[PDB]
Formats: sequence, structure tokens, C-alpha cells
Amino acid sequence: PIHILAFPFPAKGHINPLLHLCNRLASKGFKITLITTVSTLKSVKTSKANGIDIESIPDGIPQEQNHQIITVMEMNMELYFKQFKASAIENTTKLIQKLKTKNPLPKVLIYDSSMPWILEVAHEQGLLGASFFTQPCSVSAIYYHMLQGTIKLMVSLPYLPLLEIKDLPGVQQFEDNSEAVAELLADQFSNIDDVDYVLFNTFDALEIEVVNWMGSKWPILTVGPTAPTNYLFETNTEVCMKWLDQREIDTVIYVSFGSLASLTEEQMEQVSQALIRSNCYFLWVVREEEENKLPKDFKETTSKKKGLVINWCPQLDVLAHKSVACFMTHCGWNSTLEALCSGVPMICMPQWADQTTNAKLIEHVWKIGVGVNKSGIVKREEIEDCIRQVIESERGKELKRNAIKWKELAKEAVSEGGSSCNNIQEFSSSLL
Ligand SMILES: O=c1ccn([C@@H]2O[C@H](COP(=O)(O)OP(=O)(O)O[C@H]3O[C@H](CO)[C@@H](O)[C@H](O)[C@H]3O)[C@@H](O)[C@H]2O)c(=O)[nH]1
Repeated sequence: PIHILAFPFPAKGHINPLLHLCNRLASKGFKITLITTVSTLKSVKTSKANGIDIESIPDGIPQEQNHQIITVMEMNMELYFKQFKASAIENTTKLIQKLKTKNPLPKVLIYDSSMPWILEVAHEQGLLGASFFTQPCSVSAIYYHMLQGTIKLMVSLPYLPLLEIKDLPGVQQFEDNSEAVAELLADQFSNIDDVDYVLFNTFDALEIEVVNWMGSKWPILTVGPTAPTNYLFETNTEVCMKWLDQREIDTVIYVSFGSLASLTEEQMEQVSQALIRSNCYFLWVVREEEENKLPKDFKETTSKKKGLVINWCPQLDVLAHKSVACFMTHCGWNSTLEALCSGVPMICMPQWADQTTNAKLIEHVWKIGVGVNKSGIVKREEIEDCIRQVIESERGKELKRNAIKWKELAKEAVSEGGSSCNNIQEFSSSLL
């Protein structure tokens, strides 16, 4: 078989979409080796069934308690991203040298678009290099314009809706890391003309004009959603799906702020009271390190009547469940795309980076969500109003119909003859 190496950035919103692409490629007969940091591997709980080799490299940055890579990295982003980069260059080189003692020999390296310098490692090692963008073409275009200097982070950019300042990717939220973060985002396009394959986790129908514009510059391959319609980490699948199977159609608010965003105790309380004083069933993912900021008896007592509070869930299976009526989300791109492809309208509570832009696209372009309005805390009353809008109002019925329409276009994209299916086949055939 042809041997593909895959190197996501060490965060779940980067690992997961690449993992799903890898599972698709493995189904077509390719051998896959997934490259993870030690810290990522510590959280991997199931891997046997996917048949993918997992090889680990050092973190390359300090190990601070049991915190995640980006958490440590945020203490000093400019220094620690550079340390992560230098260590990853050296250790991916060493790992490829070792893999070259085994058959089948590696032939291609799919790497996260946020680590463009991995292209030089792939080419030095005689491999093809494929840059895998985990953000939509619309937001990625902003980073391209940042690299060209057309914009520095009302705003008008080619083939995007008119944006308010709050709609731009949120780099200011990173405080003394804002400048480093803006440079790393722009740098995704620094070597794009030398990449062997440019892959985006999106589908053409979702952003026709920006994809077309992008394609006028470089051959790009839209391959999304890579997610099927599955997990490396603990997802508490049995507890979650049995609770959802007890819920009636269209009754559950799914609530998640993803793998990284952490709300203050003050914000947690407003979300908590909003969910309670709404009278809806809710499944709220509160990561284990964030639990201690919940109200005193929320998890054990107050949420017991209508809520399931869980430290992680099988999000693809949850969003596919008929009981789910809407998705209160931080609007990370994976959650955004997974909800659209599942036909689930959202309540948008973006926190930083591309989430702000994603929320604007959700509400104003794809029209499958509403956005909370901050006061900078989002108040329980605002959340409750958004819940009624989606759950009870005529508008929410329109958002749901729009979400089902996108689900159908996404199904077509990944089915035989669809744009993403065609592009994955073109990629596979090229490797052959
Ligand atoms: O209980 C859960 C919650 C989430 N997920 C999955 O976790 C991932 C979350 O990804 P995402 O929605 O993209 O949010 P983040 O966790 O914040 O990660 C991303 O946040 C931004 C998304 O665009 C990007 O900068 C990067 O891809 C990455 O940092 C998705 O695959 C989810 O399906 C679960 O499986 N179970």
C-alpha cells in the first residue's frame, strides 16, 4: 500500500478533522501513520480499531501539570511556538528516518496548515507535502489577505460579507500573544505555491465564490466534511447516547464550547441559570478541568431534572441524534461544519480566533443560527431569548429548514459524484 503520514497540530480541533480524513483514506487501502505529541498521546484512549499506526514525538515545550499544549503555549506564544516548531522539525525528521527502515516506505506527509515549515521537512525527506486547512476557505482568505498586507488585525474583503470589527478573527483576545497569533495565521500562506496539495475541510457549495477565487490562484482540493456524515479520546458514548434515546425529537439543547475555550465562573453561572430557567433538556459538555467553575450544586443536583453534564461526548453521534433541537456552540469550525452537515441550527457564542467570523457566517450567510449579544458578559436573559428564538419562534423553524438544506448539500458533496468525493479521489489517484 501507499503510506501516508499525517501530522496535525496538537489540539483536538486539528487532530479530529485530520483523523477523519485518514480514516477515509485508510478505507481506500492507504496505510496511515499518525504523528502525535507525547501530551496528545496521554489523552488517547482508543486506537486499536482504526488500524492506524500512532507514532509520538516530544512536545518540544514545557510540561506544566496536566495542561494541554496550547495552554502551555499561551504562557509565551512567540517563544513556545518557535520551540514547538524547532523540536517538531527535528523530531519529525528523526521519525521519518526511522519509518524509512520499514515497508511500506512513506510517500506523502499531510500536515496541518498552521505548520507550513513542515513542507521543507517533507521535501527534504523525498515526500510529497499536503497542507491541510482546518478552517473554511472564507476565514482562511482573511489570513491570506493579512499576509499580502491588504488588512492588518466596517471591513470589506473579496467574496466575504461586509464585516463589523467584532466579526474579524479574534486575535486581540490573546492579549500579549495577539501579534504572534496574527503572524502564525498569516504564515499559513507563506509557501502555498510550493505545496504539492492544498486541502480544505469544506465543500464547494458552502462557499462557492471564495472557493472559486481561491482556485483561480492555486489548485485547491475541498475535501470536507472529513467527518463521517470515529474518536481517539474518551467520549462517554454509552452514557450520552442512552440519555439522548430517552429524549423526544427536537427537545434537547446541546451545549459545548469545544476543547480549548474556558469561560469564567461568572459566565458559567449565566449559562447555567439560562439553561435551568429555560425549561429544556440539555446536554452540556463541561471539560473536567472546567467543572470546578460550575455553580456549587449544578452538576450533582440542579441539573439532574433536565440536564446531562458530561466532560466529553461523542459529538458526531450527538449532533446526529433526532432529539437535539439546537446547538449552543463557541463556533469552532469543526463544530460549525458538523452541525450544518447534521442539520442542527445553532446559538452562537464565539470566544476568539476564527469563532467570531464563523458566527457571522452562521447567522448571516448560511442562516442556520443566531448570535448572543454581549453586555463583556453574556447574560442569562440574552441566552434565554436565543433559546426561544430557535426552539419556539417561527424564525427557528426557518433556521432548521436552512440547516436541513445544508445537510443535503453536504451529503451530496461527500457522495459519489460530489465535489468533495471527486477531490478525495483526485488526491488518491494523484498519489497512485
Ligand atoms: O464533547 C465533545 C466536544 C467536541 N468534540 C469534538 O471537538 C472538536 C472541537 O473542534 P472545534 O469545534 O473546531 O473547536 P476547538 O476545540 O476550539 O478547536 C479549534 O478551534 C478553531 C476551530 O476553527 C480552530 O482555530 C482550530 O481548528 C482549533 O483550535 C470537534 O471535532 C468536536 O466534534 C467532541 O468529540 N466531543
